Amino acid sequence: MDLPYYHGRLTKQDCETLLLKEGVDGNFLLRDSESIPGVLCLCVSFKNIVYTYRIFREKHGYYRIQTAEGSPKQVFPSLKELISKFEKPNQGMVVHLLKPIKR
Repeated sequence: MDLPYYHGRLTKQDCETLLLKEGVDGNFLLRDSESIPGVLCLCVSFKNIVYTYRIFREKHGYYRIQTAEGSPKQVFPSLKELISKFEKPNQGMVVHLLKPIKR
């Protein structure tokens, strides 16, 4: 795609290596789901563990994510708006996004 930190078909394994090797929280990227066509995954590092969230297209061209049980599904007009929200602290994600890992 367009976004510099979208990696397309990137294995879960390579994803983990790229996200965790620096040893810092908040490294993140987007990749394709390995199993569900048309689904994206936002993957981010926290305390040496990768946390993965699937992002669905409604489609309607919007992007849907649910970060936790009892958090409402949230829909965004664009991936950039989704990423921008979770760059802020304490927004219901395990960790906030800091450094985009570029392709």
